[PDB]
Amino acid sequence: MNIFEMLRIDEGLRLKIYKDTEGYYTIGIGHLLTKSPSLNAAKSELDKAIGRNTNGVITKDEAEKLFNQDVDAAVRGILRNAKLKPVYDSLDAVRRAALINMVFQMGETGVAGFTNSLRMLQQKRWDEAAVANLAKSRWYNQTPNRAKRVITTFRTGTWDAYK
Repeated sequence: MNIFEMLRIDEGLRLKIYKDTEGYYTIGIGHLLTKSPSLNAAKSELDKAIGRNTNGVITKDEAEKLFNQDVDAAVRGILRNAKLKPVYDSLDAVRRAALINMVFQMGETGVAGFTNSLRMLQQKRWDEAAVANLAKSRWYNQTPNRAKRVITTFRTGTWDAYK
């Protein structure tokens, strides 16, 4: 188990341009191409990124490279975030993966409003309240399992919820 695996489980790995939950072009492991309603824009974007004429189709090898960059991008951004940076600083490799996963699914901003609840999943004092609070989220509501698996990781620091 690693973050690549975890996100394939959670977000899935698609080798053809697809629309996301908001009707945007995406490829691979949630890699958004463009906000443009236009398919050709999406393909220009994709070829520039891939460095070849892909015609909307990429390899498992190219998706993973994309994915790595995006992960490094999220890290950079996490570290630039007043609120997040610290939490992050703290976390072990597994728990970091859980956060990065949230960031992926909701962004630096979606995830900065949980800081606290996040902080507490880890404190025996507040941990049960933290969870409760997280379950009242839309986030959990829309994607219950993913959320459930994310939280248990965070709480446990293991990958058990992924096997």
